[PDB]
Amino acid sequence: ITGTSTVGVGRGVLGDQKNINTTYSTYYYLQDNTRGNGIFTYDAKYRTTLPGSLWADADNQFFASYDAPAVDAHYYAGVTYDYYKNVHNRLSYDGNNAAIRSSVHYSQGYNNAFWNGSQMVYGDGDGQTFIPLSGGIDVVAHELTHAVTDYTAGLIYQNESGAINEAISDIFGTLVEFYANKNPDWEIGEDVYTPGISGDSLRSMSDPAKYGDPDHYSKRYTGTQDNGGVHINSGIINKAAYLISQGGTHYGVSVVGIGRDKLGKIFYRALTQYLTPTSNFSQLRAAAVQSATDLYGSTSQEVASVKQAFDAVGVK
Ligand SMILES: CC[C@H](C)[C@H](N)C(=O)N[C@@H](CCCC[NH3+])C(=O)O
Ligand SMILES: [Ca+2]
Ligand SMILES: [Ca+2]
Ligand SMILES: [Ca+2]
Ligand SMILES: [Ca+2]
Ligand SMILES: [Zn+2]
Repeated sequence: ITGTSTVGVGRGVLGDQKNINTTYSTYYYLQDNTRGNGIFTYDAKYRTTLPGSLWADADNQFFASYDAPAVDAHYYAGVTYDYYKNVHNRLSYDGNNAAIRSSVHYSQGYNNAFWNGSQMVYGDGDGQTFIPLSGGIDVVAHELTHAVTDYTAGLIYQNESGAINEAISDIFGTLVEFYANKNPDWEIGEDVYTPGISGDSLRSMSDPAKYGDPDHYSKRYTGTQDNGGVHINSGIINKAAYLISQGGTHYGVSVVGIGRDKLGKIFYRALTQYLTPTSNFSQLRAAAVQSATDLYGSTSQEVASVKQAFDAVGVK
């Protein structure tokens, strides 16, 4: 909508107060004009018609229970935009400042969030399995990273290419969570999963097998569920990424960690310069090796650690 840029205030899903960028034209809308061609947040009103209505508020205060998922979708889309611009020099998901659109209050009791090819979509959860999923910065950043991937490598969402697609979303979702630096970890979705249970998450990058996911190629899933295991086999790559950053010894193979910033640089370059729609795990290792060689040199510690991490998880 055409209007003037304003700054509202509200509370997110976890009860934290934050300032949001809004637009005033009769109502105050969740339209942030400060980032690219805008960040836009919509109300799906418990239905499944998308995007729904651009979020309108009479007073620019967003403290109602019903407001909280909107606040967080809007705010955390902004953080994710800032991460890509400031860390990777990328302007929105398409690299040309595409508008970022999100809808909240999708369906009733909907225990998921997704990128639909055009926008973000967030359920409210059923209140037991999940609370509203935009409350997780890693969740928001995971979903927006699918848009990045789709515009860049274009990894097909099945089998090994799909597990890479998922791992890239977990990797950058985590790196965004560290960038914001509130309560960061190498777990996925802990802030919105199972409010009645402390210390769990959907997936772990540091120890995928904590939630039943493989941490070595020899344990890969080859059945048909989950698009050939895209959220299962992602654990193999997630573990490799964790080892590259943090180091460790895994199945007897020791990796020297090189830290989060270098992990991000290596994987961002692989995603944007080397991976293709049909890349498999072997080809990801090659892409990451080439990326780290470009950035650091063939005889670098960074290259050595990339190779050691893939070796550790059985990917040649
Ligand atoms: C990043 C988390 C987000 C919910 C994502 N769409 C996801 O990982 N979903 C998988 C895990 C289950 C989510 C709720 N049932 C999924 O398999 O869809
Ligand atoms: Ca209000
Ligand atoms: Ca956390
Ligand atoms: Ca996390
Ligand atoms: Ca929990
Ligand atoms: Zn995903």
